[PDB]
Amino acid sequence: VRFLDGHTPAYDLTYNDVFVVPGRSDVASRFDVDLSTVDGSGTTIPVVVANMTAVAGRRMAETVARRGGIVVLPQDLPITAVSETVDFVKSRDLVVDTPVTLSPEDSVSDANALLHKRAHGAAVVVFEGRPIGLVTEANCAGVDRFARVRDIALSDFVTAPVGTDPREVFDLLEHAPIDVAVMTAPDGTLAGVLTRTGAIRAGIYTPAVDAKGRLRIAAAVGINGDVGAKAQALAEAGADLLVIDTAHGHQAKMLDAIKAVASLDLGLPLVAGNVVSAEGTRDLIEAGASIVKVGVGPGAMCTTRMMTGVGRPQFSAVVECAAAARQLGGHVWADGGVRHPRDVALALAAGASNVMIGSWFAGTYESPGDLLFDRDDRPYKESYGMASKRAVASSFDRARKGLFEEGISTSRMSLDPARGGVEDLLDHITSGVRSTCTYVGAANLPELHEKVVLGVQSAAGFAEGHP
Amino acid sequence: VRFLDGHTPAYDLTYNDVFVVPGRSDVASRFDVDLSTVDGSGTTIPVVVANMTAVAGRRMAETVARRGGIVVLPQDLPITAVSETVDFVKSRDLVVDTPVTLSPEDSVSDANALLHKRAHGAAVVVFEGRPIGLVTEANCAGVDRFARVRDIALSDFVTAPVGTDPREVFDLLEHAPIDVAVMTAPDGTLAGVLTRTGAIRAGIYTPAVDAKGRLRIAAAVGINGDVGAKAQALAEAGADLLVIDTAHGHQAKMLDAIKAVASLDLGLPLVAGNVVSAEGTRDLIEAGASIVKVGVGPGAMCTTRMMTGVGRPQFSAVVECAAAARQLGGHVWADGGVRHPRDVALALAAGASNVMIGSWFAGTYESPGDLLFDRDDRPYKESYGMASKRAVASSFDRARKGLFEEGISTSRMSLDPARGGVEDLLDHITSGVRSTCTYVGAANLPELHEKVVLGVQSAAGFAEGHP
Amino acid sequence: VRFLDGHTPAYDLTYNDVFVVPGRSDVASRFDVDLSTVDGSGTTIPVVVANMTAVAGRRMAETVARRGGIVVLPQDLPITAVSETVDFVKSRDLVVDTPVTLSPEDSVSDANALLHKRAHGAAVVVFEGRPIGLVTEANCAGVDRFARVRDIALSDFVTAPVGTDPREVFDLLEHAPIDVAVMTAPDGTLAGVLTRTGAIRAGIYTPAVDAKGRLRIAAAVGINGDVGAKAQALAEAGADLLVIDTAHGHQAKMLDAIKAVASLDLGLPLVAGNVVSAEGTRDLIEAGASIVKVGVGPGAMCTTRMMTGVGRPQFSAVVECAAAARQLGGHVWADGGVRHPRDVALALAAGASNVMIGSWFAGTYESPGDLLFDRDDRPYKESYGMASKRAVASSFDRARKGLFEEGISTSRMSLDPARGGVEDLLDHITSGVRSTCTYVGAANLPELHEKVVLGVQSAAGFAEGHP
Ligand SMILES: Nc1nc2c(ncn2[C@@H]2O[C@H](COP(=O)(O)O)[C@@H](O)[C@H]2O)c(=O)[nH]1
Ligand SMILES: Nc1nc2c(ncn2[C@@H]2O[C@H](COP(=O)(O)O)[C@@H](O)[C@H]2O)c(=O)[nH]1
Ligand SMILES: Nc1nc2c(ncn2[C@@H]2O[C@H](COP(=O)(O)O)[C@@H](O)[C@H]2O)c(=O)[nH]1
Ligand SMILES: Nc1nc2c(ncn2[C@@H]2O[C@H](COP(=O)(O)O)[C@@H](O)[C@H]2O)c(=O)[nH]1
Ligand SMILES: Nc1nc2c(ncn2[C@@H]2O[C@H](COP(=O)(O)O)[C@@H](O)[C@H]2O)c(=O)[nH]1
Ligand SMILES: Nc1nc2c(ncn2[C@@H]2O[C@H](COP(=O)(O)O)[C@@H](O)[C@H]2O)c(=O)[nH]1
Repeated sequence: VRFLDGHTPAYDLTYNDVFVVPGRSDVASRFDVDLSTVDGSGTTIPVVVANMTAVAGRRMAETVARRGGIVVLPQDLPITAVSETVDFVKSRDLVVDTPVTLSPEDSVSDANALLHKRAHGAAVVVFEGRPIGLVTEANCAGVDRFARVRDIALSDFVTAPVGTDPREVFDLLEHAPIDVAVMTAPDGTLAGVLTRTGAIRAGIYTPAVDAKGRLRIAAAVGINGDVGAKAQALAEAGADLLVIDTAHGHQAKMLDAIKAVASLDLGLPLVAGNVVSAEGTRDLIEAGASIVKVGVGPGAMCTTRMMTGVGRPQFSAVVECAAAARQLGGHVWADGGVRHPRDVALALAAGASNVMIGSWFAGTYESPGDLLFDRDDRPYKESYGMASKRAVASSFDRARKGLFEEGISTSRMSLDPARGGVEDLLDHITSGVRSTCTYVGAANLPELHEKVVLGVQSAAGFAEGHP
Repeated sequence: VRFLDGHTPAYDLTYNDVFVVPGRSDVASRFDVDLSTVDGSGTTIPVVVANMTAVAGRRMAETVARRGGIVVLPQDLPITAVSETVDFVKSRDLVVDTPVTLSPEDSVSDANALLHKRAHGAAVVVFEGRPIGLVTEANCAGVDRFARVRDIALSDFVTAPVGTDPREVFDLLEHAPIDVAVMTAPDGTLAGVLTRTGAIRAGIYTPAVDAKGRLRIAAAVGINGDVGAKAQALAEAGADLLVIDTAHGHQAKMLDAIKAVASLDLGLPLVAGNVVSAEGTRDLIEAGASIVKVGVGPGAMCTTRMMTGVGRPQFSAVVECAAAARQLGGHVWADGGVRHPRDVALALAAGASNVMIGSWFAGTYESPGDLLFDRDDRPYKESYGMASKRAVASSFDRARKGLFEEGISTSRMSLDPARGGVEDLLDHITSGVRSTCTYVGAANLPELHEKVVLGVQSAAGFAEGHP
Repeated sequence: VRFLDGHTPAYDLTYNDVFVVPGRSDVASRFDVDLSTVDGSGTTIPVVVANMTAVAGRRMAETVARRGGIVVLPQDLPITAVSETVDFVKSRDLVVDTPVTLSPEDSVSDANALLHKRAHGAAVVVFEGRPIGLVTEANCAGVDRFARVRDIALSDFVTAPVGTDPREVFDLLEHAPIDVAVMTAPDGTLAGVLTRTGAIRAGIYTPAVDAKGRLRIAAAVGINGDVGAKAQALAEAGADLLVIDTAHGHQAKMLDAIKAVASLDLGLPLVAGNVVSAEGTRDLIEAGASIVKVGVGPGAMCTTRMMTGVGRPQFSAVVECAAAARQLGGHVWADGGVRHPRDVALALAAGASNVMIGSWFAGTYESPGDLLFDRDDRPYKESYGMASKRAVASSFDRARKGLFEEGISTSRMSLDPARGGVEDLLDHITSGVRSTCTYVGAANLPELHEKVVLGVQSAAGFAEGHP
């Protein structure tokens, strides 16, 4: 990638150590740039939710797929749950979000705990398939925790049929006391709930769909055990994309797994990682992988940097691997070390065909975890590492292996008190990437890579601007 | 050592300034790599406990020797105590740990204070050489501090003969209320205590033993006074390895001491330090030393960096000295600046034949110190510097020398509330080194040095990953 | 009642202002005295749970009725709920407590919130009427809040048939990991759960039962509206005792209500209040009431003392009214101002045929409220006053009446961290009353009244003893 004159630092650079120099721009507005990825994963935004059990669930899968990004299901997961999640996601409206359906016999405690499963802020009490009420934080508060939800003073909702343009439902919700509105099927059954900002987003983002027009989804497999059988069963389960993940993506087991999956000829794009070296990417590409995950160590839950000293600063690894893959025709997914939208913008600028968010999305409403509360009542969630799920594998043998195994690290990802949903994190990331495109003057991601110029900055250079 | 292309920093690098780039790996698991050292010290793990009076004791000596690492006894120690410690260590079971033996006439206060001498969490009340009870933090609490230990409501213990495989004692302790189990001699006398995790570790680690199959131990001498007589008496005392330590290992006194010890022809491997220069290592090797300690200043208790400005970043000194020693056939021990297992992994990667832990192990159960408690009740221990014990030497003369002498610095090394024993610190270090081997793809430490590739990282590069 | 010589204070005395002087005693132990009441309410202990919606529920009703005390259902309650509660209570085992029955399809959050409904500390997961598991605070913690209770790692329980003596189940639970044991019906269906301390209490307390051997229960009616119809419907609903409660029990409306209920000839004992004057008790007795509630103002939730200045110190009012009622043959229930068992003992000593606890029992596991948690995580519950439910009665009229109406006062009754159940509060109260009987030397409550001698004490007199 192009660098400023005289910029040959004697160290690998991270995201905080680099910056983008704006160039001559012809892109008028942020909406004039398209974020469609070229990697073949079919994501209209360069965002992938990581294959972490704390960040990858059915709700996040459907939400991000509707917003145009693919979601990788966590590895080492019972294929029954995988099939259930895939069937759930593929049966979702391309525009309307699936609400928190509440049976009239549910308790107040269950309703209150479920209200935070989604970012809508309200839950639908539905009887016999017909929506009969709405609950929120207001009517639920004060009443007894174990009273039935049929006696929670159900509020009135704005009902509209499925197929009305986002304009009409938007103006319908201009003065609505409750932001959400129930999209009902023509027969009268509830089909979903659409929000004011959801109506806004329905036009900006184009949902990522497969050849059959269903929300794309992905799943991950390890290398321990029969990789071929697991990958084949995953492909038959309906997963659009297969991701083979391990702590070290340059070992012979990784190459054998990629070779087996490629020989299976499943037709789905191939994703392997992680390698932070050009030779590792070359080996993975020659092994039969179309997409290469890059980054071992920058992950916010990754510990190997402190325990082993291995790793690489994310930006330099991403740019070198992207150069290698583009030399061999392959494509690159940056993984780990993403905490600000500048990280996404720089990862795409370095040459990566896509970026993968990880534990940042764990601090969202839709992450498959428990929304706990701290002492100061600030919302947050616990993010865990994959640990043995990303590692190559009687009571004695189990405990002996577990003694030397890296512990499951835990972190507290705080929720935004106002913009807590993953919708708003995606909005921030996409706005940052669009602004980067406008500053560079690129109409698309390949043009972003081609026309970006990057400079090096010191520690004090990062202090410039408002945090 | 191999470095990334374009990495020629204009400054000496420390451990935080370098990282290991993973390469093509054929090592399947962490257990597939052996950590046996080539230096001739006969340690099966690359860990040496420093010659500090706050970190080197009989308990740490026997524990680390059983786990495969050598321990250097502190210098300026009465040879009577040295002989007692060496005889104690050489008379230890290669598998079973020596417990806290409690006579029935001991007080409750003594039992409670002794319970934290070892990591077992329980102490054995033994009468006439026969184990009769077990005490822990539960039964001891609440009872009067000065009641006899024969009335502390002794609990029941799992008794097994010496020679049962760790499998059998492991399954015997699966549902045991007390984790420890008493290994008894065939005549019925108590021979030791083995723990559940001790049973686990008995197979993973191979104890470091001499030609007679006894736990290896080492001792240290200074340069002031007759070095030859002290070294000869130490060799006759039973010490396997001799370490000659001083603040400045490049002075003429150091060379004279090494020359005298080499002329003694004691047969034990020779260890001298510290020098952070290639010429210093060359002089030490030519003086008759097989192993060279490197690092003056990076020590967590070392003050000379702030008082004098002398020293060197540990990683660059280690790699340069290792290159010099391997040119002359000598071998290198990194000393100081070890706080994370990444430090050990990088020290071995730089070319050092071994690493020496130091004050990190002072915050353990087995360190020869007093387990004090802070206000927040978090366990911790006080680590002190060697000071004049590592420096070259009437009331007037004594006080005059002491006025200019560096004060004995003190630090508070906190105990891990759960994994406080040195067994678990060794587990963490060994797991980190094994993971580094797998990431590099090395089957042994020489292969680790040969096949490692190191890059340079900025300050923000160290922030990547979970702390 | 007898007083010490020279004790003629010029002020009405409260419980803190009086004390009992022990006399010549022939009662050997506390178990040698019986606490059976003479008032005809058929309570074997002198404890009545108040007609407060925050303290009177089905769980408290059944528990206190099994322990020998009657419970007055709150007034202004839908007779459908009254009938449901009465049928639930009358269908309870005289020895075994009804546990927290958990269907296998309940969520983890519901199970955790339900676990604190009873004092057993464990909940029974029952399938098809057959107990299949037990949950507690241990197995529930850590697992996902919305996982099904069929996957909460159900524990094993001690199963015994219904009819085994408390001795056998007591010894069965001597070493049981879970204190509770499931009493199962002969056909195998679950009939209840009995605890270790429940087995202990099954012999000490004799359950209060009606002529048909069913747990006695009581209900309350106001004076506004048709008192006769409400009282008759309550009697047909199965309530054993009728309590007519109002803020001022000396008004003409109170007398008319008592006259109507007496003319109804329902056969149940008559309870009216509150009057703190001898003339008020005389009027209530002549109106057709057998039992008179005494005390307006001492109630821990009562506010009229601060707002209006009306009221009376509880002890003097109780003793004067008891003297008047015993002159006319009526009987007295002390109400309000009970916070320590000394209050109960003094109320019975003053001459009251019974005492009524009130908001003290609101801070229990079985109180019909929500067990909330404070910042320091100390358990507690919110106690509310009856307000308009104890007061004599369009939007304009409603708001106009509510403007001048006393607000529903709220108090925080803290739970005992260990002895939080109402079983243990009853144990404390009964132990205090039994000890008072032994100190006086009385074999029964009438003997307590006859043989008690009371003295007056100053403010500093109350400081004597351990708080
Ligand atoms: N009643 C109800 N529970 C829901 C709904 N969505 C999620 N849940 C709860 O959340 C669980 C799955 O959590 P997830 O994996 O989707 O974060 C379900 O098994 C169920 O307990 C909903 O619409 N209604
Ligand atoms: N070595 C290691 N990497 C992990 C673990 N958990 C997650 N990761 C890596 O870190 C990524 C997420 O980090 P993030 O992008 O949130 O900073 C994952 O996609 C995965 O590549 C773990 O336990 N160990
Ligand atoms: N009674 C008793 N004291 C012990 C035992 N192990 C260590 N100690 C105490 O610890 C002292 C030595 O401490 P160390 O140098 O081993 O940390 C001994 O002199 C003795 O007071 C043991 O097994 N039993
Ligand atoms: N100059 C100096 N070095 C010390 C002193 N105490 C320990 N050291 C050095 O620091 C090492 C331990 O440091 P650590 O490895 O714990 O950071 C020792 O092995 C020794 O080389 C002291 O008082 N002065
Ligand atoms: N599932 C279940 N809910 C119970 C049980 N006992 C009480 N509850 C809950 O508590 C409510 C009544 O509370 P209460 O008035 O008894 O304090 C019920 O409607 C129900 O929601 C029980 O055994 N099982
Ligand atoms: N005036 C008045 N008395 C109340 C109210 N709530 C409860 N009480 C009285 O206070 C009694 C309970 O008080 P405690 O016995 O807990 O101190 C009740 O039985 C009733 O007599 C209220 O809101 N106003």
